Amino acid sequence: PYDRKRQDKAPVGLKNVGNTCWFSAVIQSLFNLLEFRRLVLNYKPPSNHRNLPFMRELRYLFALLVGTKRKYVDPSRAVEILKDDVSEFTHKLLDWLEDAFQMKAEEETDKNPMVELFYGRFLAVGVLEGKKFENTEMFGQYPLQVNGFKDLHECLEAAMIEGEQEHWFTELPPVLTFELSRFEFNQALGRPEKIHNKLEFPQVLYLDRYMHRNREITRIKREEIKRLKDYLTVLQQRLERYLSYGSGPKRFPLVDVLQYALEFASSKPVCTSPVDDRSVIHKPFTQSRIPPDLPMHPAPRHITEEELSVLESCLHRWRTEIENDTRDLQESISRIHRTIELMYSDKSMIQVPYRLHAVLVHEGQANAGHYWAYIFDHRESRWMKYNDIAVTKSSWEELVRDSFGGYRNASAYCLMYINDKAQFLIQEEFNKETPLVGIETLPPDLRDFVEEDNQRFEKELE
Amino acid sequence: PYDRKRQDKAPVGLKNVGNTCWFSAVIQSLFNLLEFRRLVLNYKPPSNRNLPFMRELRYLFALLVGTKRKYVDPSRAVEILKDQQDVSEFTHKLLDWLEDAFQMKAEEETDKNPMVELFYGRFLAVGVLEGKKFENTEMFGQYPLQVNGFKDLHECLEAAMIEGEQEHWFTELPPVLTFELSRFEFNQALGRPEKIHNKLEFPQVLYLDRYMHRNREITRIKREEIKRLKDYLTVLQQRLERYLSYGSGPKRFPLVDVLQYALEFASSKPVCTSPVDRSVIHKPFTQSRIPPDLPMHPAPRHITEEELSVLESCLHRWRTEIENDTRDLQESISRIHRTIELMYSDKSMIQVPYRLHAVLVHEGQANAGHYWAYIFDHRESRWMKYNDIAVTKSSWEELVRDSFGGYRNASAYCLMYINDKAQFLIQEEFNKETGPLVGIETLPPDLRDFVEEDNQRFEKELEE
Amino acid sequence: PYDRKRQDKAPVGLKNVGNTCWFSAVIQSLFNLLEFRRLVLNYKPPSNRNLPFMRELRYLFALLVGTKRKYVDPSRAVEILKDQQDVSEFTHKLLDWLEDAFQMKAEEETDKNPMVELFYGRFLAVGVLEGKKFENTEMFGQYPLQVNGFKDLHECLEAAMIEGEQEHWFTELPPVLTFELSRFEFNQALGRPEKIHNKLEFPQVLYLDRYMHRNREITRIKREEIKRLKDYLTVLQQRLERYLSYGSGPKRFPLVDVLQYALEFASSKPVCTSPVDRSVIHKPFTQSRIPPDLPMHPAPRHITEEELSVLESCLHRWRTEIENDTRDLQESISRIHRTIELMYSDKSMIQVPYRLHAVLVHEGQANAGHYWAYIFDHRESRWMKYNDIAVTKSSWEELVRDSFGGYRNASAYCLMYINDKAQFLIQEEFNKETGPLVGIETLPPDLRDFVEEDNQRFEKELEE
Amino acid sequence: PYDRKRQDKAPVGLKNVGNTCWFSAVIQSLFNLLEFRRLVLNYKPPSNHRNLPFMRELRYLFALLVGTKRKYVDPSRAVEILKDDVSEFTHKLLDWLEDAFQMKAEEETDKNPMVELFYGRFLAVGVLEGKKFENTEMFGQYPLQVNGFKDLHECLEAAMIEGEQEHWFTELPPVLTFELSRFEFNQALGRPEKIHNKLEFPQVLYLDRYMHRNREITRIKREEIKRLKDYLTVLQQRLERYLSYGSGPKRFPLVDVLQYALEFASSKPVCTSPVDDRSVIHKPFTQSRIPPDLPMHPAPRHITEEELSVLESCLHRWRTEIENDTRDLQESISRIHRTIELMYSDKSMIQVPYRLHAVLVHEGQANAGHYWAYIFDHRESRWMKYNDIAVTKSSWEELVRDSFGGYRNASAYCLMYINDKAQFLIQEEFNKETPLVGIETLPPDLRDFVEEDNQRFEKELE
Repeated sequence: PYDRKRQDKAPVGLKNVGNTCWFSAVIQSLFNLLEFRRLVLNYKPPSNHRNLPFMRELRYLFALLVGTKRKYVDPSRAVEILKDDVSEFTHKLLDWLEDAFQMKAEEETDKNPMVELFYGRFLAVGVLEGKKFENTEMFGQYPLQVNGFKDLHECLEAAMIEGEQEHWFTELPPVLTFELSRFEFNQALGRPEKIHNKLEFPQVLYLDRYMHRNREITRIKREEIKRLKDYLTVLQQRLERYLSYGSGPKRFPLVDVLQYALEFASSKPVCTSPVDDRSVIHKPFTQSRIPPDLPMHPAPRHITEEELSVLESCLHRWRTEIENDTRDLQESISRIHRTIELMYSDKSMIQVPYRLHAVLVHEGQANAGHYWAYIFDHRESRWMKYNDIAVTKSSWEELVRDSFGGYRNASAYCLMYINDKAQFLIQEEFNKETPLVGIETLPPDLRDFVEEDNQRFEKELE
Repeated sequence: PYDRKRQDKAPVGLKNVGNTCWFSAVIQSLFNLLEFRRLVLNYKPPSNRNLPFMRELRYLFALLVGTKRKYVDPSRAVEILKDQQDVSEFTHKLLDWLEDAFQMKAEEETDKNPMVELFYGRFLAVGVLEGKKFENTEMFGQYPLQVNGFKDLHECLEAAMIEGEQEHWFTELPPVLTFELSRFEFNQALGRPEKIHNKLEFPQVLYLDRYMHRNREITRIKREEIKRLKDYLTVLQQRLERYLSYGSGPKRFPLVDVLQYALEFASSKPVCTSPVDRSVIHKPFTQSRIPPDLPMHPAPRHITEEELSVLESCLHRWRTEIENDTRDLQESISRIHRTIELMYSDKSMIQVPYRLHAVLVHEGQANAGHYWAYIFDHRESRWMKYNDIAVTKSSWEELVRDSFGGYRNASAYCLMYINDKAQFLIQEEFNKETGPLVGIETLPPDLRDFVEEDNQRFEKELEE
Repeated sequence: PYDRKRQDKAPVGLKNVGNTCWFSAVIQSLFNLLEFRRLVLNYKPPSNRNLPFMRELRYLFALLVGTKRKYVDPSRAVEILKDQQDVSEFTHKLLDWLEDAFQMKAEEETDKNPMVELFYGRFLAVGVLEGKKFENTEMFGQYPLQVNGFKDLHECLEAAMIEGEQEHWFTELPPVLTFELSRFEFNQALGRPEKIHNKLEFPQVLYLDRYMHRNREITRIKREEIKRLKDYLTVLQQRLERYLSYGSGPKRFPLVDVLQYALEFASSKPVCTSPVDRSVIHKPFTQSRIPPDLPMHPAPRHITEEELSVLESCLHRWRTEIENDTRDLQESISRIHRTIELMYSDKSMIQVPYRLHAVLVHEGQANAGHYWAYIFDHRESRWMKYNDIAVTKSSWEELVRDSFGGYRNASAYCLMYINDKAQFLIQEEFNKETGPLVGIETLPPDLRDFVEEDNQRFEKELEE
Repeated sequence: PYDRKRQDKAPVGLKNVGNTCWFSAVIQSLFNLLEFRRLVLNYKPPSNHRNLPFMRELRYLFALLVGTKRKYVDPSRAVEILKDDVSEFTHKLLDWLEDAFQMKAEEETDKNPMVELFYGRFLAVGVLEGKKFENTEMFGQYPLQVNGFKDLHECLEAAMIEGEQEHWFTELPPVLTFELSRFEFNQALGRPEKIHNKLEFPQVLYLDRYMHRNREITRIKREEIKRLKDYLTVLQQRLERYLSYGSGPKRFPLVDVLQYALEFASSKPVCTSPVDDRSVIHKPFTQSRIPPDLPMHPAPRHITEEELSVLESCLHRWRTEIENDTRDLQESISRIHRTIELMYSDKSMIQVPYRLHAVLVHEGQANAGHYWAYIFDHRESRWMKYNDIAVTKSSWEELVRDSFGGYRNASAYCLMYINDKAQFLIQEEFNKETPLVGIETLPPDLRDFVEEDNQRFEKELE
């Protein structure tokens, strides 16, 4: 009808019903992985228990979003089916999908596609009882705590050390889902609050450092940064001694105090006590309106001339010494920061790259708040903001604004990377008359469904 | 009837109906003036729009004087004033009706409304606009004032009467003096007229001896003085700032601090190489746990021991001089402030006191906001917050918390002072049998019967 | 001789020689204790390093008692203490010499130095380290204290005596009680031990009834209480902060403010199109110069009049509820604070007063800084700042300005209290002819002749 | 001797004697213009009065700086000669040079090179007496006041309007010297102080807008920005109404107050009165450690259910409306700023470009402070910091740090641009055996001087 149409070659919106905004985010992100909807659109329950109605509804939904000419579709049928908190709410959906696909596998020798896609394996090391510890687990979504961390690697390197037992990556799923937990108990409020420390994550993540293959050097490098950090702090402490220099409560840069004392000393002395009161052509390097150097009250009274040379010598040589000291300390600090940055930049460490595919963001109170998600359109190679009906050509800058941290009252609660060395997640199969060719990516039952809905919409337009 | 009765010997509240919060403030403030209530209750129109409103108002007054219910309703009377509706005009119409009605009560000689005597007076002018002299007297009911950039009410009044270098002068002042305080000033950063929230101090008792023509010469002799004094004072302030914010560059520091810091930097032990690197009973005056004297890193590399004495001498004597200069300038500035405060403190200038009777306060946007009032209970000698139903034994501290501004969203938009040299405004006259007001006995018999009928109906309403 | 004489009946200053600013503070503070001066001036070594220093010290005392010069020089005596030099030890050595010398004045029975009685006492312990009990008594001259994160001196003493969940208890206390206040704490941001500049309040009079073993049961019963009380109080504070800093996001605002602002936003008139675009005598209660009611731009586009009453009702009742909640919680918190203050206020706990006699204060780096002292003149009942030559009638306000900290670079490093239940520390004994100390007549004849010779020499020095 | 040698192909330092730092700055900048030292090194006083000794000393100095193997030379002989405040001190030097070259011209028909290089002509318009005003002047160094100005063009456009008479450029010297005056009377101090507002200037300056040729449109454009500015402010005022919205003294963003009120309303109601008190596998999109939604004290007590839908509808629709309003206002403001930026970007306005050659900077008190200067080495195309002896390979970033404004207690007091369409200022003449070839750029007397000094230095090295 009026502005309800879907623009050509544009993403389909999801209707929000009863605060279902979280469902739209997770569903639009999972649909966007091409491999996943090729995996679920080609799904018929084997004839050979509540997973099947929801699953069929989800499949019908996927076809509608994929093929409809409507700006947005309604997930209400599928949303109502998931009946049995938002965490466990998503958990039930995922559980249903993994077990429903579990049923589909037949014959062979007793793996499900989804556990391939979202799960892997990781190691362990001895606990503090004097006994070595070795174990492996599925670790589907890796949780992370954003307590005083600046980037994602600080977060991971802390979430994997867990006391001086360290985990290590053995098997990596093609899609890697990180959780970012902003909830920390606030004493000043006496309630668990979402901390608003900004956390940086990159568009592409090199996971080579956290896998066991290179383990030998990573700690052999980790230790080093520790040493380096135990060095770096020293400099900082020394440098602050130059920037915040003072006996008492108020501290000023030492160069400033030296310069100001020298200016006071060289100021014209005032023996008198306080509280006793056409166009001119210009030379190229002359200073106009230079104020007359009459005495002002702050200058010293006695001013021995012999001493003045002492004061100038002492203070200027010391000020130059201090300037060079500070510049050397800052150069050293900067180069240490540089080495720490790029010590993982060697070619052996850049072998495994995971590209960011989705970020799910949440605003408001913990129990109830708005949810939306940024995803990557690979064809146009553009970021897209999905928020219920609205799907917009967002940019990585609006992405960083909403998702990163203490910007504009928002936070990213989940990151979804995909491996770049395995492109089958985005690949589309040959149509054989030219690939995915849109609507013709679905089996005939969905085809007739979407065509009937589109003809109904054409009648509705009048 | 449950928790709706009036506690014994307590003021009564006014029901808030259709945003009557402003009307409750104005009415409670005017009623608590005892002379006014006595003027209103003793009022009969000569049988031979104001008359309906006025009878409803006198009935309201009798009710609120003698009721047993915790709050009465002005709905009947408030409905009578019919013409984001403007409240200033609405407030004006009640006044206008009242003193026109009291004006209608004239007999004998043509001249003498009681009201105009109570709330208006007259004041002088002068003329310098065309070099032509100007002398005029006007009526100045409720003198307006602007609070922009003013600390106390005296500053505000001086500015409100100078009005360009034509000065006004007080000649006749009513016993009830009403000052308007207008904070509405156009904010450029918003393109809208905002209520500026500068704190404005007013006293519990105001002496206007400076402002009447009787002492006009002296105030003019004295005002000029403070100007000179002020023009002098700023000089000191300027120089004092030089000591407190001393620096060539963008960051400025107290000069004594820079001297002490530099000196103790020179005193520190030179450090080379830059960046590269039971219970012990205590003596009565011993420092405990002092840090060692290891040469820290920020210190001069080479110090001539002979030149260090030069440095100590000069910096110590300079720091002492600066300390003495700053303390002298501060004593001088404090002295000037004290003289400016006490300038009008002499006996000749302390003879017309005006006690603060009420203040009317506002909270919110100009067009639509909340209103309440603070009124002095003279018998118990306590401030009382009148806000709709709620009548409370407030304190002058909560007064300044709401009235002054800069505190929450509260502002004081009107100040009603009463003169102290005539207490007939608060006199309750005398009843011979009691050996004074004796509360409810003041009202006439018609109001008396009314209040008793309401009281008996409330009795019936209580039982259940 | 020009402006170097002592004004009549005035204290004398001490010359600063080779950084003796600390020595002047300690010496003026100890001398002004009258009992101490009387003990020192009446001292003869038994003829039958401390003896030279001590005679020089008694000569210094006599000079400064009876001189006519504005300041005497401790250079002779200060030179005697020979061993960025440490001052804590330097201060210790003088004490040590003094009470060893006074210890040498024993006759008859083996036991009883006057000094140790004056500056030391004894205190209990308890033991929980190994589950094994511990009871011990030590001598605790000049009890040390740490000022880290403490508001008053009672907090400081409680912390300095709990020392882990082993608590100390006072059994014998000297009439002169010296507390050390150590601000030296390692600053991580600088890698250096810095003097933390938290303000620390101390009173002019200290009641230690809580700290002696006599009332140990009750303080233990009461301390636990405040803990509970404190543990309760924080709860309220937590909840109160929720009202004052209410927000899901990074920016938090008072909840009453958000409610009022949102309500008055809904009240505003809807504005469409977004971005695209004589003297008038005043009535007594009229708003003047109110801004017009033009619909400004930030306002809801479409408002259902029926739903606006819902909105007004809910937001007004919620704002009133929040106001009452906040005022109730604030009254409760204030109540708890008052009870914690008055907990020790009962008569049983107010019986051992200690008047603040002196405070020794420091300014600058730990190793090298400036020292001066504040000492009470009991006769004139006024605080007096003793700083080298300069002796001034300071006030307790300048005291708190220098001693408390957080003010300039000043810190208070030692507190010397004296007991009030025995005034023999300030008694001047009696002279029969005068019908008391009568100033200089206290000193013995040798010191007397000395002071008179100096005075006559000063007479000769004056003439010119 | 020890570290006094000059590195090969490196700039020569100037010795500081008696606070001559300003002299080093001005002299090193004037020497750097190639044309100028080709103009003064080829100078002999005509045999045919104090200008000549100083001039010869300056010429000998130039040869020494140009040819010496010493790290730095002493200008003391030349500095002492200028005897007769720093403004007038520079004025005397310039005056001496202009008149000394004035003498050199012979025959012809009664122009001096220096007045060509540093001076030009500008126009005027009627004063406020009802009478038209037309005039022209030499205007050597154009003064400028940096009172509340962000860039150099705001400064120039204000210094040329001078009341609603406007100046206009008729003749432009190849080198253009601007003065930046930071001195303004400070009432809080009662003394003239150097204001520390940062002022931006560009590496290249298009002067096409301030010349008379295009005058007709420049005002025709100036007026427009005025209109645009008189429009732009409106939006800003409107936008602040959204960002700082409040009755009283404390004002918060309106979106924040709406969101917070909605959260409070939807919070669980508390009828009770205040102050009355292995590793688990993770679902990919589940939120771990979500805090339990137990009541907290701030929630409302009565909560009519019917009204709650009212509150949600009202507040969320209003919050979305406000968000869209603010985004539209910000888009409009940004595009207006863009048009104002690039309205002078048309090709007709980019015809005249002046490249920055030097900036002279000063720190400290007005009467006496340190002076140094940044210049452009065109051969290496690198910025260089000249500060007495030290000549260093500075960068435009250290340039912006010291020179621009309220960074690190420094200010630029003079700008020296050179025209780019006239490169003869940097061109060097053909040596004819290969151009300037360094030392061989000077006449033989200077040649023998520098060679003798270099041999003396070689003897001195031992």
